[PDB]
Amino acid sequence: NAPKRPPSAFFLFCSEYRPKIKGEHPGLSIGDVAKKLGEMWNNTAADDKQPYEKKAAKLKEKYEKDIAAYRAKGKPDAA
Repeated sequence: NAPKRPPSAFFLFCSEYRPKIKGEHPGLSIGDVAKKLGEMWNNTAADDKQPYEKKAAKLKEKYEKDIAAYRAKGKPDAA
C-alpha cells in the first residue's frame, strides 16, 4: 500500500559513513554527523556516486510509478 520514499544515493552513503565519522565523533548527533555527510556526499568521490545512484535510483524509480498507480485509482474506480 502507499509506497514510502526509498534511498537517494546520499542515503546509502549516509549509512556507510555515519559510524566512521561518529567513530571519532561519539560527541555528535545524527543531526551534525548528518550535516557532515550532507556535504561530504556532494564533494564525495564522484565515481562512488555511480553505485549509490544506480541503487537509490532503481528503488525510488519503482516507487514513483507504483505510487502513481495507487493514486490514479481508489476512488473513481471506473477507469
